Amino acid sequence: KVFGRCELAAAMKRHGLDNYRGYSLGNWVCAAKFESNFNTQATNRNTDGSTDYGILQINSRWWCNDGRTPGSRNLCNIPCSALLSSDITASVNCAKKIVSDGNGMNAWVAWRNRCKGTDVQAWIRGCRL
Repeated sequence: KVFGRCELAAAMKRHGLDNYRGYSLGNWVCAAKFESNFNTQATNRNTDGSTDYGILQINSRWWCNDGRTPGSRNLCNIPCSALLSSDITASVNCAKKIVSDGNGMNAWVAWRNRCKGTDVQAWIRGCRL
């Protein structure tokens, strides 16, 4: 599913990400913009052979099982395919686990490099939340 910016903001809020671990909703929407272009079905292979899945490009190296990432974990206890659903529950719940792991949203390099320290509230500008 390709979410609209404001639609995704509202869903994310409904799923309790606004200000989760201190990160306002714009941070989350910004991250999703640059990780996946708001597409739930986005996937990307990394150089180590792990794969990133879904609107926040969560990696099979630590967080989900895809059966083809040797020596990986599955900390959100989910199949990676669950991160591709039009329903963002698995992605949100797994992201809450990631962002709570110690390094906050710096876990997402696209967030660090393109959202961190910017005016992220622009990403929710105009939205009925």
